[PDB]
Amino acid sequence: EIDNEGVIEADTDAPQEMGDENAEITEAMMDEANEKKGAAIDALNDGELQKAIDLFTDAIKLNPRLAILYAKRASVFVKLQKPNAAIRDCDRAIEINPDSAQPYKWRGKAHRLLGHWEEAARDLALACKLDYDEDASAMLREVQPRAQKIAEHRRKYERKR
Repeated sequence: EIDNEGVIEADTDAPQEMGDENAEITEAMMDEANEKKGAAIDALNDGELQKAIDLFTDAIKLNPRLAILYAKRASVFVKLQKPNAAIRDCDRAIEINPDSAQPYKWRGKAHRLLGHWEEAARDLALACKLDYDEDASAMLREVQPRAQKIAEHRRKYERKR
């Protein structure tokens, strides 16, 4: 008996626009993506989450090798209850800088939204050791016994199987 509270329906959209991972990023471009970054936060404080996503995407296309632009867009994406698109962003952030804690914080929420108990118990616990937050901790403590219970069930099964 597993408590599926807070668990929603997986987003079934086309991949959001990523960058050109292998593109030349110039001084101008680098400036031009920074101003967009600032504006996309201005929208995020103010609550216009979709204007944030467009302004993060507009930055990502000019500076596709900046891990924060992917950590922060997936910050928004979780709010719009879009975990796969979050995960998509997060996976791109780590692949750049795995030393950054945010990509594991959000990707762990994304997994929590989808009901991936274990997947979530890792990433959160990992972000808690990379850069502790009370928001990550509280989430982890919530997921823990779920992810435990599921993993304990997974054994007893795969053992017979």
